[PDB]
Amino acid sequence: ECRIERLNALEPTRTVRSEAGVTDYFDEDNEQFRCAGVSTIRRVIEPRGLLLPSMSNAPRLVYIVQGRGIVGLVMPGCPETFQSFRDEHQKVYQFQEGDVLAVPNGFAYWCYNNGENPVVAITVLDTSNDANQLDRSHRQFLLAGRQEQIKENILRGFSTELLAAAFGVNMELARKLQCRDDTRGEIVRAENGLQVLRPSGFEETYCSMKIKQNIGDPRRADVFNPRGGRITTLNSEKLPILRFIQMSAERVVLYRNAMVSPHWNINAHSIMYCTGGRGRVEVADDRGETVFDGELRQGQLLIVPQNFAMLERAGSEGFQLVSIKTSDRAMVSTIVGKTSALRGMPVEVLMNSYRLSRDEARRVKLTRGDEVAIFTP
Amino acid sequence: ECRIERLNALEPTRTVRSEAGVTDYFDEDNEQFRCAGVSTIRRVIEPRGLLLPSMSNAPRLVYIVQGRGIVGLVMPGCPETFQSFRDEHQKVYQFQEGDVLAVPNGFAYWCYNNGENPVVAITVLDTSNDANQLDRSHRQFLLAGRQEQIKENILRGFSTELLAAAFGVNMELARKLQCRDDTRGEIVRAENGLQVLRPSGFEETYCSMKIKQNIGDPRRADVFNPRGGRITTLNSEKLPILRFIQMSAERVVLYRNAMVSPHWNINAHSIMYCTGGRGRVEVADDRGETVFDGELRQGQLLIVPQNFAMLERAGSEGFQLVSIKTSDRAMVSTIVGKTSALRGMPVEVLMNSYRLSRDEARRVKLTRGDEVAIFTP
Amino acid sequence: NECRIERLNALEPTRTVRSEAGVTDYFDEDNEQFRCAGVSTIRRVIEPRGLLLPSMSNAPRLVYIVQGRGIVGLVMPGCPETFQSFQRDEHQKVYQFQEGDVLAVPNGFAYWCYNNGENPVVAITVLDTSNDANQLDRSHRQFLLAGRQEQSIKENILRGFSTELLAAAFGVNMELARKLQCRDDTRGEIVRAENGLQVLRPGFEETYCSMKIKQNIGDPRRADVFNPRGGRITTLNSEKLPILRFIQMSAERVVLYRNAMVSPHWNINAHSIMYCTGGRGRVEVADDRGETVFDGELRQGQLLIVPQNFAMLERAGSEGFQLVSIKTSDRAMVSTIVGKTSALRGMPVEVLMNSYRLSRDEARRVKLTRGDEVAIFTP
Amino acid sequence: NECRIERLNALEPTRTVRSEAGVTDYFDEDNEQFRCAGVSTIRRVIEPRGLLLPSMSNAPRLVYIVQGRGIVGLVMPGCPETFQSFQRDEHQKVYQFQEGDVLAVPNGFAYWCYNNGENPVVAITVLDTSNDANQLDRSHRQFLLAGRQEQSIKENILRGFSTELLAAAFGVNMELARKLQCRDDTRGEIVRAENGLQVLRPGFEETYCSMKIKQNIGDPRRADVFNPRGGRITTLNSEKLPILRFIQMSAERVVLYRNAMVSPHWNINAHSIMYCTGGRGRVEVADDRGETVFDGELRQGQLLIVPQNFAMLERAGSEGFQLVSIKTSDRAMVSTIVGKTSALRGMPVEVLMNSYRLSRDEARRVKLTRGDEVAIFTP
Amino acid sequence: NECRIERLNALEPTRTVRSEAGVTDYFDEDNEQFRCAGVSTIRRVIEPRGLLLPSMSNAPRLVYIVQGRGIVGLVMPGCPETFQSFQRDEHQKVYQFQEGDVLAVPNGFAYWCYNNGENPVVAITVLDTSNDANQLDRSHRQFLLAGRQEQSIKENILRGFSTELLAAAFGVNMELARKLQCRDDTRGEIVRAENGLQVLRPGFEETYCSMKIKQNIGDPRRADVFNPRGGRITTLNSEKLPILRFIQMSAERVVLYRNAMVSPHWNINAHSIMYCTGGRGRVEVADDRGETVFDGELRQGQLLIVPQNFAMLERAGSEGFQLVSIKTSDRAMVSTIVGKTSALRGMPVEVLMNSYRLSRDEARRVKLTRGDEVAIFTP
Repeated sequence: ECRIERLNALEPTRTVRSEAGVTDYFDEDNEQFRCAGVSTIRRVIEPRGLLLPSMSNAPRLVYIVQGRGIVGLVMPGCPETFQSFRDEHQKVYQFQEGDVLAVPNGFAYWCYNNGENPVVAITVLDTSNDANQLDRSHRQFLLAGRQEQIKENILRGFSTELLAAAFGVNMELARKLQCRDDTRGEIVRAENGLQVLRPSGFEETYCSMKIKQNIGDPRRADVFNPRGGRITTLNSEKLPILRFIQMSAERVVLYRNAMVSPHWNINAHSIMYCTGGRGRVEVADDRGETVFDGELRQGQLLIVPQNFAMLERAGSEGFQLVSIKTSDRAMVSTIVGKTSALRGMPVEVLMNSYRLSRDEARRVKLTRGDEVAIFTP
Repeated sequence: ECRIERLNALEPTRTVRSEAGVTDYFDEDNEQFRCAGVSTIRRVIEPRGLLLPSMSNAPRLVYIVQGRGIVGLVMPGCPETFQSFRDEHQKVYQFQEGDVLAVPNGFAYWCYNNGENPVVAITVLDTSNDANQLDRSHRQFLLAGRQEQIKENILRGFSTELLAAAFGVNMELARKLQCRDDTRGEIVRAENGLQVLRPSGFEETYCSMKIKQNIGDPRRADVFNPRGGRITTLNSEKLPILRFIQMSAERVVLYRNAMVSPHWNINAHSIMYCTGGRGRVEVADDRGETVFDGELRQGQLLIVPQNFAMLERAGSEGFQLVSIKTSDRAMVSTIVGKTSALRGMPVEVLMNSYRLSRDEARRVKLTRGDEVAIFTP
Repeated sequence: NECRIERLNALEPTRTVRSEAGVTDYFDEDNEQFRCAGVSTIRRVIEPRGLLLPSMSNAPRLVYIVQGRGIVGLVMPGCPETFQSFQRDEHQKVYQFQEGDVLAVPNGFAYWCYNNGENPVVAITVLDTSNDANQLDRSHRQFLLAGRQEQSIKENILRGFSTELLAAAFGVNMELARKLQCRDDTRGEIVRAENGLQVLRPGFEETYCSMKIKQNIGDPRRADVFNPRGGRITTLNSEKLPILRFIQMSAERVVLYRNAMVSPHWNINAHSIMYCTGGRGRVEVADDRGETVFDGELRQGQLLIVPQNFAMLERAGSEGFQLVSIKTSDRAMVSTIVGKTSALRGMPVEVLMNSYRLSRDEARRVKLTRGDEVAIFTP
Repeated sequence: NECRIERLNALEPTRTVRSEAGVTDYFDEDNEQFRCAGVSTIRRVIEPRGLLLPSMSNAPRLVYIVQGRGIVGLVMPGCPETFQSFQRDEHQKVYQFQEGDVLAVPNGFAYWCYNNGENPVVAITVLDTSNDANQLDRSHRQFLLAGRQEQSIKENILRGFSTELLAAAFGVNMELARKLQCRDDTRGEIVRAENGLQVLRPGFEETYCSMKIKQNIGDPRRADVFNPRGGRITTLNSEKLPILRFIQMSAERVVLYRNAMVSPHWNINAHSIMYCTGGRGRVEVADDRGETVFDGELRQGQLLIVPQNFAMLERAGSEGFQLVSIKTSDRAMVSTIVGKTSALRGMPVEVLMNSYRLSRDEARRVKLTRGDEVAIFTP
Repeated sequence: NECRIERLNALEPTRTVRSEAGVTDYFDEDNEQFRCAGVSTIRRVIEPRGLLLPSMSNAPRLVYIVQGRGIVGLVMPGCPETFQSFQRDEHQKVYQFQEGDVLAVPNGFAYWCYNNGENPVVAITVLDTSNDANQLDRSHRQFLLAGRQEQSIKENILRGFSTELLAAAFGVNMELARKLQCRDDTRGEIVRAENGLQVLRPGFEETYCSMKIKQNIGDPRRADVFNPRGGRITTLNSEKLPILRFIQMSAERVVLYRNAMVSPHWNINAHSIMYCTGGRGRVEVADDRGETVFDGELRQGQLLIVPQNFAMLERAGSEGFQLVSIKTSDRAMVSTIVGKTSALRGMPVEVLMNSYRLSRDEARRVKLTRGDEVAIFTP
């Protein structure tokens, strides 16, 4: 199924409006998504919107395109370290635009928007991940509420009598936990704001894992040309939990007319989402065939399969994207540039390969031979 | 195929009586077994019954429900450390009820019952394990005898002339090794008992791996409530070879009317086999749909898929089960209890999620909030 | 070994070397407590527009930015220069730091630091000279790539080379090779950039060459433990910052509100090098003799080494009490005595009864009075 | 280092401290052989109904239960209490031990031990004070959580804290905090529970918090090497008990039948701390000088350190000969000289001919006479 | 620690022990430089038909074959004999070595070496006596399985055993057991095989028992760095030879053509034990004081220890200059000062300007003149 002749700029194909936001869904059955083995979701969470606790069968990365807020990830078996003597809960993470959040499969996750603007969050679930032992699709298990599809929360699957016995509660509260008459969807409004505990042994190790890393801050660039742009990579050498999640991310900001050097992805598929600006992408496959040659703009997604070669040139407005890759420590090999396949070949190998002269072969490898990955012609 | 709407209490569907016992087979083609990616077998070995040497394409865990005896696992390339100057063979392991045995794929394994009672042994083979590079089903390779299906031993596949040449034996003994007229099946009788050598460098490392661990002894419980019962987990932090086998086990004994707190399996499927007593199981899926709600009793098996939520309440007679999980270090997340998803959430998150008051949300998380996993209402 | 310490005491810098654009305060690594912990500690103040010259050390280190902001450069040998502009400059990536940042510098890597704000930078550095990474002696050996520094004046390593071979090696003339040797420099290791310092700043090189070396632990939003009337704790180890698994050191930022307490605890697998950044507090430390080996206040600028396994207790004064601790292990762990995750809460009541000759009621009061509470005990 | 030992000798406890419900025998960790091995050894006898008070050590240890049965508690900080009853008590899981058990206690973890049988428990403990886990001095530092012990009397760590802060920390009154400090206790570290000791006993916490800490090696059925007329050997390392890969220690139970032999061997990657639990046997040890550094009997209660690489040989007397060895490495390995897995059997006959100036026949007799035999050589 | 070295100097063997079929030269492991590096070094010459008798050492080692060819045997305990012929002999696999080979021998494994060519074998061996594998003292302890050697004469380990028990252990008579003890041997540890030495040579045992122990680094075709007018470098670490990750040592073969240079560099994570195999060259070494601690020639047969972090520079004479270095770490790494992968090339021009008080032009000349060049700088 990865033998696809065409790529398209994808957009969500089904929206579900909840009380306090919307959830956009890309088609996990598209032949490109099946090739990469992922599902992607975009949510918008209005101010005072609360994304209800749920867990998924697939590990995921969340990129915060817009807004700020608090996220909660419950690590089972870990003690509650935030407390007041009044509440007690597990630590809460405050996020802002440019952040990447890593949620392991099987962990309960909730999200609250305490900002002035909507939070826009793009999520890529690796449904092909070895951690997922169910089928190759996103299975979401809701802990509260209900989601229009429709989707009831897991507690509704228990007889209220035993739910009452398990929780130690009278059958009327046990019934309430089943959320039967709820029609708010999976993003509800906290009308008068949500107050959580917030500042302003073995639990110091596994329970204190970092789940969030900012990649949008320009000061964090790994590659920088002041007339071309910047690239910021995120993998387990920055965020340790990604060695388990087995996915990487990349923030790319190209300035006016800048280019990302032609390259292929060595060990991963790349799921790119344009957050702003405009640019042309060109993708080439193993036949030597163009499989994409088009403009990408804000809100659109394109899947570049492993080993396909790819090229980008920003428009006059610049070009900003975030890419999720289906490997930890995802790597590219550039075709030309300082660290390139061609810069590493003997000149006579280039001469006989491309039927070129010595001077032409030297131009091929040495013209860009000192530039890393962001060009400016 | 893991998208199954119903679970049933399973039982073997085909029995094969051998000279000194029977082998029961669950249907590896059942949609639940295909979802979990396992095969299970139950054997009964009468006193003086010998299970003939064989090896399988899938790693396996064996739980000894009843009886005692000796097992032999040949580790290729390891020296024979049991010897008398008369025999010489590899070390032999003496097992009893409650033991779990781990047999890697590709290793030759035999079992002898030197007790007064039958040995009853349940086996779960992980046919989806990365160690299995054949097809996703149990392929058993018999080293001696023949098994009614029918199934000849691998030596019958060799021409007796070369079998004679390889072994260095005359063609009449080489013919005998092919077990042509044998009709005893895979469990034969050692009429006058089996005598093996038995007490009463690099081979100290890999060759001395522990393959057996007892989980039935109550004194070994990891979780204990004297009015509820006990839970005993087995993974690579107890038995190192399980990091390779990639499976875990659990012994659960619930006392009269006790409950196992609602939980889901984070990183594994759970294959439970009721060894005794009686209890009700309730299982809920990602739609919020009941997919099982029934009584389980001795000799029955139920497959709880990864991430499905599940609840058990023992009957008046108590309830004992053993579970095999398709991961090393298999973990659950409880919904309520001391280490629970809900105990870890801020109260206002619960209030807005379940449309509850503060007092009700506090009852939900704090009523059982000090109890670990075994309740007694 | 010097870990049979009769008494502990709070420490302050013994010698102070003034440079052109800052000062370096050295704690005495020959003090028994530093010798027991196997560390050397230095404090630096870098005035605005001051550049700490490139140098490398035999020991891995953690730097805590007490105050200020600026630019840090860590040169990873064999990694490409990925910051570049054409039309001028190319160099490796530069790291912009701020108050509360922890920086991890492996031994043997060249490092430099520039203050581009208008307030002075104050850095506290703990070097693990007992680390197996250091195969020299158990002392801080600093190798300057440029400049000179009053230890007695330590020269840069190029000064050790003959002029002719250095010219040959660098492919330049004798005059320039002589200037690299920095013969008559009087500025020290923190020098003034009077024109400001302009640098460029906003395959396999995406892996090891892109290791994060910096993590902020001062930000309140990052707390791992928090009680609104007691304070907060933020831990730093390899589960947050991967390189620490090679550095083999951890850090902790503790901020105690008025009159609050850190539960009595001992460090399980590490020594703790505690530095007070603000406020005032009472610290008591007990050893394996049951003797009080410290019972004193700590104030801003003072340092206290708490040895592994020693039990300790802290209470903020009316002003609060803030510190940063550096611990001599990756994934340093503590064991509390009382509280929700503590040694006593894990023991059967009757073990405690017989141990302390207590009634069941007294046992349950010792065990359950704080049994719900995290390490930050509200007054 | 003290490993240039002229002679070895069998060791016995130097000092003996009597407690209310038992005694603790200390071997001398300052002996050259203990200093060469980098260990401290203690033997304890715990009378019935005696409780060893909770304490923690700077060094990881292996305990071998020579005799008796009872209950052990190991508190893992930050793990939930999973033994609980409601209607009363909650604590961490308790471990029931018996003769032949090996218990592994990481440094820095609180540990207690109760004898609930009617015969005394005899425990032999080897502490690896050279372990990298121990960042204090190379001696056994024990930190009592309760009680007092004649080292000179060592107080518990709470005695090091001031009464007022301990009351504040524990959230209790001054009277109770004073009693925790155990001022006037005369019982020592093994105390009598006259009413018996009743304890409860039949997510992530299913992983590290559920580490097995105990493994039986005395059971004959567990042998790794067995000859019905020679005896048996049972090895304990991280391939059986995972925690040992962090403890970095291994164990071995050797039981030799009348007049049998353990093949000459050397320890490849560890020192061997050998303790005789019964019987009598001849041990000969040879060093790198070809000198006999030990040639003596061993009987019940005696200890012998065999340094790494030293070659050694054992022969039981007419009574048999039983020992337990503790080795200073995970996955400790030996190299036999003769036998099926040995150095000589692996060498070409002509190498042996030229090495010993032997005929081919003599070479083959040296090489093949025992060439079929495991390490237990029948008389 | 002795790593506060005022001066370095080139070393040569202090004592020389002559055997029947060769000689062993010992460098002085008590020299400050060897004590700083934590190594012992020996050179052996093995005449044709000479056999180095089987022995094992407390320290892991790397052997470099400077000259000759022959057969090596390493006995891995508990591995099957896989070289066998029936009709006679069976033994473990034998390793045929040649000039330029590096052999890695773990501590505690029996090793022997036979010269089956007609030119003498010259082996240079570096033993890491500071390796954590060695739990004895920090000196080279060699345990002979056969023979005797003038250290004073060291006996083989079997000489330490009583004759009667050795006979019993080996299952042979008293006369043969006495001959194994090699009482009156006068040959030393390299003995003549006058009839030649004939050996056999062309499951789990396919894994650990089949570890490669030998790798050639002398072959020009194997270069990692090469400039046709400067020379070549070939690195050996665990990315080529897996066992080195346990040996924790690396090697390097440097061959400099006439007048070429190795770029100024420091060793990041290891000491360097440099031995000159041919030619002549100038080495300059600088320390953390900026002092010249070495400035001399090196010629064939001389040894130089360069401590970790010390900066060093080498220039071949008109004859070229060849060496082998052994480094005290797996995956030993260097940091160049100038060149394509260097510290200075990674730094912003303005950092260099302010550091050395240089113009932008001077800065760019220091940074870019060699900025394209690998570690081998052509004259």
